[PDB]
Amino acid sequence: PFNVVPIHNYPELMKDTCALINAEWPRSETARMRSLEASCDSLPCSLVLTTEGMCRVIAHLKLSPINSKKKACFVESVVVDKRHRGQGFGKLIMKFAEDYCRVVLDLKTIYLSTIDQDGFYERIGYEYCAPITMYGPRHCELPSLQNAKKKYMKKVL
Ligand SMILES: CC(=O)SCCNC(=O)CCNC(=O)[C@H](O)C(C)(C)COP(=O)(O)OP(=O)(O)OC[C@H]1O[C@@H](n2cnc3c(N)ncnc32)[C@H](O)[C@@H]1OP(=O)(O)O
Repeated sequence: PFNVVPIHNYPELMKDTCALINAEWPRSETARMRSLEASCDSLPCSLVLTTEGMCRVIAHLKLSPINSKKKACFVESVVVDKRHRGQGFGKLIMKFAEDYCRVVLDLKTIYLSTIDQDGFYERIGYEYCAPITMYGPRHCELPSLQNAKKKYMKKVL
């Protein structure tokens, strides 16, 4: 009754997926579209949880490459539709992503950073780890986007 699919195989879901993400972290629709359009059959890849008929996008996560780690990825923008939270759908899509990374992508580790929901990831098997940057040296983070509450976690697949 539910499916998890890469967004690039079902672009008709992109508009609903943008609204899902933007309802949580407000950005332009175009900015979210650029991210969804980057999804491909390696990395990065956006996965969406939907109903059987694909008439509602229940959840979304994005898997991003890590410049210094060819056998790992970073998961970000994990969001479940506000109508359907607390019902196991976040757990569902995260477990699917882990199988997907291990089996389809042959990856060994998933990393993430969070500010307030490390208790969610701890419950589903993630562990705190040392800091790690998604980008390589050819990237400068805007200082206004740094936050002291950022905690890092990983799960060995
Ligand atoms: C890397 C990043 O993207 S961090 C930002 C994470 N995303 C967000 O904050 C966006 C808004 N929030 C959401 O979309 C959702 O609430 C999520 C993704 C945080 C969790 O999805 P949900 O569907 O609501 O959680 P889910 O039903 O699957 O519950 C998983 C378990 O973790 C627990 N749990 C859920 N959220 C939290 C939390 N914030 N803190 C501690 N424990 C939690 C639940 O009790 C549940 O326990 P159980 O396995 O024993 O039944």
